[PDB]
Amino acid sequence: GTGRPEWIWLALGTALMGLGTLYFLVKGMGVSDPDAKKFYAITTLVPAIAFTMYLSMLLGYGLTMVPFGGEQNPIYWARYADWLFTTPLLLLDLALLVDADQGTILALVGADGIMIGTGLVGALTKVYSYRFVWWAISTAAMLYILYVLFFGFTSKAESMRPEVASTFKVLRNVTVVLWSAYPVVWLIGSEGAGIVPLNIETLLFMVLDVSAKVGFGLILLRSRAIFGEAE
Ligand SMILES: CCCCCCCC/C=C/CCCCCCCC(=O)OC[C@H](O)CO
Ligand SMILES: CCCCCCCC/C=C\CCCCCCCC(=O)OC[C@H](O)CO
Ligand SMILES: CCCCCCCC/C=C\CCCCCCCC(=O)OC[C@H](O)CO
Ligand SMILES: CCCCCCCC/C=C\CCCCCCCC(=O)OC[C@H](O)CO
Ligand SMILES: CCCCCCCC/C=C\CCCCCCCC(=O)OC[C@H](O)CO
Ligand SMILES: *C/C=C(C)/C=C/C=C(C)/C=C/C1=C(C)CCCC1(C)C
Repeated sequence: GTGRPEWIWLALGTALMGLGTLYFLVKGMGVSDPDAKKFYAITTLVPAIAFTMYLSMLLGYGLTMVPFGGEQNPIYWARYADWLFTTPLLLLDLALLVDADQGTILALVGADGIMIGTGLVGALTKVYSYRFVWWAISTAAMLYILYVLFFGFTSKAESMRPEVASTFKVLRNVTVVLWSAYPVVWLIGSEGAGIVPLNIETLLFMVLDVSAKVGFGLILLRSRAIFGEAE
């Protein structure tokens, strides 16, 4: 375990996702409003899944070796299993906040599946140049998601309760900034051009993950927007 220099960041990420899970679980104890229950369920599941996958990387299960560029490169595949389930859950939190139509939700979740699935194929591809073909397709899927969040969701939120509009705007801005950093880290890190070493890459993903899951959830679950309008 400690033989890998990045272990300290995997351990800290495990601890922070675990603590985030427990906090959201206790905070949601006793909430009875059915609308608020939806948001607590979605938002608590996100760090719980990430906890299990950080733990699997810490213990060494979620790591494989991929040959490319004449070397055996360590690839943490467990990240993609986490993101496959947690990134559509985070998009569902945003879509439910603005009462998105069903067709738009399907488009978002489908594009997200394509983004993570092609990222995984790129991470495991043995022909070096082809890794960047998959990165470009995945990045195009991400740009579709970001477009919808700005030129689809923002338009509907502005016609809803003011507390829904303001909370959405903040969570939208947090999401766009944090999610856009992931393709950059991948491209310059061990999966891509290899300019940043794996230990620093692991630190960067851990800061992004904790911010995009526990930070996001703290903003959402402290908002009055998750409760129905009632007397
Ligand atoms: C919110 C409060 C928390 C604030 C925290 C946010 C900081 C996020 C971390 C960033 C990257 C820093 C990585 C450290 C730099 C290591 C690079 C290095 O030293 O490599 C030298 C090499 O030997 C010769 O080039
Ligand atoms: C050190 C602590 C480690 C961290 C803990 C280990 C994580 C894996 C454990 C459990 C799944 C528990 C349930 C996860 C689902 C929670 C959903 C929820 O809370 O739903 C609220 C809603 O209001 C209901 O109607
Ligand atoms: C609303 C959506 C609900 C979503 C709830 C789903 C959460 C499941 C999470 C985690 C366990 C990780 C499972 C990862 C499976 C890896 C098994 C595998 O393929 O291993 C192959 C072997 O290691 C050859 O290398
Ligand atoms: C493997 C990746 C895919 C599986 C991972 C799970 C990701 C989240 C699940 C589903 C989106 C499907 C559409 C669900 C949107 C329905 C929300 C809605 O419009 O409201 C319906 C409700 O009946 C009103 O009361
Ligand atoms: C819209 C928000 C999301 C946008 C996300 C897409 C951004 C893509 C950016 C840049 C490509 C820059 C490529 C630079 C890579 C050159 C690496 C190289 O070969 O240089 C070797 C090294 O510099 C010698 O030490
Ligand atoms: C909880 C973790 C989050 C919000 C992770 C988000 C991940 C991404 C937006 C990943 C994007 C990628 C690309 C657009 C191309 C290169 C490969 C990925 C998967 C890193």
